[PDB]
Amino acid sequence: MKNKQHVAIFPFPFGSHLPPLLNLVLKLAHIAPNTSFSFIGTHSSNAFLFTKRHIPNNIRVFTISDGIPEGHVPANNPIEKLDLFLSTGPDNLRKGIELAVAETKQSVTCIIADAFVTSSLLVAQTLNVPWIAFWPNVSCSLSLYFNIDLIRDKCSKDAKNATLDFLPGLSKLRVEDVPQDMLDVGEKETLFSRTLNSLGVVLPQAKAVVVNFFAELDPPLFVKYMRSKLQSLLYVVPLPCPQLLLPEIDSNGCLSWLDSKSSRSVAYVCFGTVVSPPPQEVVAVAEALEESGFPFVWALKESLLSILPKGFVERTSTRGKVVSWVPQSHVLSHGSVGVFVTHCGANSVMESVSNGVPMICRPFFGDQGIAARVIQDIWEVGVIVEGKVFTKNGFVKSLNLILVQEDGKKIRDNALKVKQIVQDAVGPHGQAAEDFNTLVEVISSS
Ligand SMILES: COc1cc(-c2[o+]c3cc(O)cc(O)c3cc2O)cc(O)c1O
Repeated sequence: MKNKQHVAIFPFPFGSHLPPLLNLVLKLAHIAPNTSFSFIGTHSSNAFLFTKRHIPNNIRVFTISDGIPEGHVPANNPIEKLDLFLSTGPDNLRKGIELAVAETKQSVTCIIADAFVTSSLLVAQTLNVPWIAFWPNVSCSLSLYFNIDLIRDKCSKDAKNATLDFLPGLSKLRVEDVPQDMLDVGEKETLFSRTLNSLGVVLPQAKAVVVNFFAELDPPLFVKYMRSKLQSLLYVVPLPCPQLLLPEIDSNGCLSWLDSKSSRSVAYVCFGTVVSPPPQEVVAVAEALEESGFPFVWALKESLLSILPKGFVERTSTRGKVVSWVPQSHVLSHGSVGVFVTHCGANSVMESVSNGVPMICRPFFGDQGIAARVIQDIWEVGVIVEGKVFTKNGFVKSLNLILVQEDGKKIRDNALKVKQIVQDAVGPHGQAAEDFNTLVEVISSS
């Protein structure tokens, strides 16, 4: 009997949502080299992943519309392009299915999609095939989508520091930690935010939900709570497959520089690539790094070099690196790095906690505030920067706290404890090992 298994993959075709899903498909394609995997992206998303890379032959790439008609120029906000792609609907997706079916001569037996591509659930129901949701976001934020009415009711009536005790295992979460887009109603409501607010209804219809995180790092009551809301909640280790990482050159010379510093002494700063912070904070971050005296690697926009204080990069050159790019995963896995100043992106948090590096947190939007709260009040592996925004005096006090002071010994100790938990979790007898195989069997019997 010939193998007729054919998995259709629908990523959220944007930046940070692309590597973690290809990473999962790579592992799946390796353990099941007889099963066909059809990765369906846009021209820009496919150019992003598959340009340099070489992939196993049972993975095939197909192209659909980005939702941006030719001639049109999207505005400089990170939401429009997401909206335009989401507006393509299930018909654009089914076009990707057509390309897959025509190439493999196999009908689709299973679909794996990023949870945001909620239209792929519609496709899965039409084909009568199981729908598997991939969650590359902050894991703890899954619970929010099943209590939107309560969250909205509390965020309006109650104080901003009021706790969300109705969230099992996440009582530490506050009103001010809630993503703004699930509070926005009316004109400020986007197709992207309408999609995200549909998750509490969309997610339970999934055969399985695959969380790109370590099951042992989430509050047990949260995990249990989500298992009550979903048909299946699976965790698969977010650490890269050997096929994922691309051999890249240390052009800036970050690593060799880090070897010249002593253990846990360097501050690594990178506040995202999606949202640019207000120039006054950029000035404040620069001012704080200089006043502090600590060695630092600052991954900064090339376009933000002009708003930096005059002479800053030059006066700090003998103890600091201001660069356009860093091999972040390698930088965070270096012993010299003592603190990670982050916007709290799901991937950045993953990379920091798995390397025992404590974090100074300044969340900008989305689930980054959920991440920040967990880092500070739950895992206790870092702090939100004083005042929730970057200031010269506040950020220096955060740097001092984590890097050198005895008051931050608990946090540095917890950073090491969590790393050990991750190292054990990615082990052969961790949860994900059992869960990864559950996923393979779902695909096998699809
Ligand atoms: C990488 O592409 C983007 C992702 C996101 C994004 O927004 C979220 C918002 C939330 O409220 C909650 C989330 O979990 C998000 C995750 C994202 O990746 C937002 C953008 O403006 C983007 O451009």
